[PDB]
Amino acid sequence: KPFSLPSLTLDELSNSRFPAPIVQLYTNPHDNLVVQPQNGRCTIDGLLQGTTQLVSCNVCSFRGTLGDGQPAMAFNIQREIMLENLDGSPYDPTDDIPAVLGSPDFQGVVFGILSQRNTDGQTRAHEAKVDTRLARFAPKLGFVVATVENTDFHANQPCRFTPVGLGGDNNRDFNQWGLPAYGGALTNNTNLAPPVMPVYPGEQLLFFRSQLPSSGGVVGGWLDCLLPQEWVQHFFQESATSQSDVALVRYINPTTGRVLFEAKLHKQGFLTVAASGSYPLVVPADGYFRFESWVNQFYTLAPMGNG
Amino acid sequence: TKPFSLPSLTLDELSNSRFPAPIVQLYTNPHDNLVVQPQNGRCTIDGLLQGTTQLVSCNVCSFRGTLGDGQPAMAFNIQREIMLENLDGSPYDPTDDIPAVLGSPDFQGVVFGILSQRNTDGQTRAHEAKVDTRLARFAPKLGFVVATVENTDFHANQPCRFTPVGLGGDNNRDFNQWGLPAYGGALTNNTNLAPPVMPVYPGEQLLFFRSQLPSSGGVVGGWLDCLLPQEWVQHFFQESATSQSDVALVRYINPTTGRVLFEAKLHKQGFLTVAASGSYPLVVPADGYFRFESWVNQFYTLAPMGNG
Repeated sequence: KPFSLPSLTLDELSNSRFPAPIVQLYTNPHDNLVVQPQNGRCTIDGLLQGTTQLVSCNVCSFRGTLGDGQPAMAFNIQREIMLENLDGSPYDPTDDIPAVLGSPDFQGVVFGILSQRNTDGQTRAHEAKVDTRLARFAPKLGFVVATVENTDFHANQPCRFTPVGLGGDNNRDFNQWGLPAYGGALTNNTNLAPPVMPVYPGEQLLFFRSQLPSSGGVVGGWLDCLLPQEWVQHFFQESATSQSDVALVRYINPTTGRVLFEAKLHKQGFLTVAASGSYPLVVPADGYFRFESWVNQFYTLAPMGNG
Repeated sequence: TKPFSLPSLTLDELSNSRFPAPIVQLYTNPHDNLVVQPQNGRCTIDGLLQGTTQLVSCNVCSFRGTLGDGQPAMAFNIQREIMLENLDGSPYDPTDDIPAVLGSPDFQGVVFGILSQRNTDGQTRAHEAKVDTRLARFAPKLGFVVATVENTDFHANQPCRFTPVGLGGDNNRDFNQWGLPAYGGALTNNTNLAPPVMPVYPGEQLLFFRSQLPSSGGVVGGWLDCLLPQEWVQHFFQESATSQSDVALVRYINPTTGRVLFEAKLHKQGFLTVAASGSYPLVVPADGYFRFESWVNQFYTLAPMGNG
């Protein structure tokens, strides 16, 4: 019940908003952004929020029953997935969540594989895209549309969508901080984990950053999470009582043992730093965060610099 | 000096250490005529990784490197070599004390997935691909594997990443989960292997954390057993707790009643055994969980498992 962090190094962690390794720490100003992801939301005393669930390989997956194909770009056949929960139990659209757990929490096209294993055991699997911006992207209601090129799919049989990366044509097709309309076009999102922002003037959010694969275009594919998936799992299991609203943490150089920078880990489940501008930190990827002490919101962090 | 513990994640909160897939069952079978020697998901309960085991869940069975030119040889009928890097993009050292590049598949089969690229100029593409671990040129110890593709839209001498999704064979005989690939290529001897595992108490059987993989063709079961889930591997690595004996007694608990459903031994080498006979999935709640009970010795007699 004393608070703790996992000791996994930066390059041992994975993203909580997509199954991808963490490759960088990244900071930027929060001006004209609402930062309100729904995956990778866990308070540091262990309360999961939004669409956050614990299975790393399930983030941005879908599972359910595949419907008939209809027309309408090689990916020009649309098939609906009537969703289940990721464990195969019936999805309850009335649960106090924004959408089926694991649903993507960004506007974009997820590229991956749609696989099937029929009731008789016959299997198939092919490329597929799930466009989270579509009017019929409605995982709160329990329906999404998959777009495919291949005609070899069976209606009224189980399916699983395994995400691999992005499937748009350019950077404008991917808006990582824009939430989808989970209930479909022209509906209001519900049960959202709240937005996050620095409270101390001059501070910026610090993200754990991945770079996703992409099926087309000159696409950066950068995806920021508030906490890596292992920190989410750790806080959930530990459920340590938060002695204040701010845990001071320090990032350590593994060679020297020297502190490289300080950050605040806020109780709501995100980091801030004393930095200005938009950049990836220059720090050893085999460094790691160490919990130091409980402080208050007036604590002044040492300037981060480049890291 | 450092007390032992298990993660408190339930069965349906865990993932496989030999492939990125959820754990769906606990499974037991006799070890007769099997050498059980997986190389992923190998961690001693005091935190020593072995074989090709690494800590990133989404990297298990992935490959990374530079894609080569296409050659012929039936939809997946173009072959392209991947010259491998480590999964973090650092240069792969074929002389490290490991069986193959960390994360390499540890079974004979065809891995179906996506081969993606981001060129030096930023242009991207990604398409279906298969990696057949039985091929003569499957040689991740040397640092080369062959990807088979249908799509002609790939660029040679540009970076690539293979993300595994499931199996890509045509039938159950194309997948042999306990058969190791020849990591150095055809007609070469494997090195630096995590050792085989087996029950020592007569009559006991291994207990596995089991997943079911997707498949691109055939009536394929896709069942994959690991010795420890990926989260236990991460936990033991971080904790590196003192093993007071070679055998930790653990019990699987019903979350509704709090009742013990069955007992198992968690051996220091990093695997479970049970007092059971035959080949079957346990009938237990998927939201149950293991609880560490005490340190015992190899003579401890487990209560019969039954169905679970």
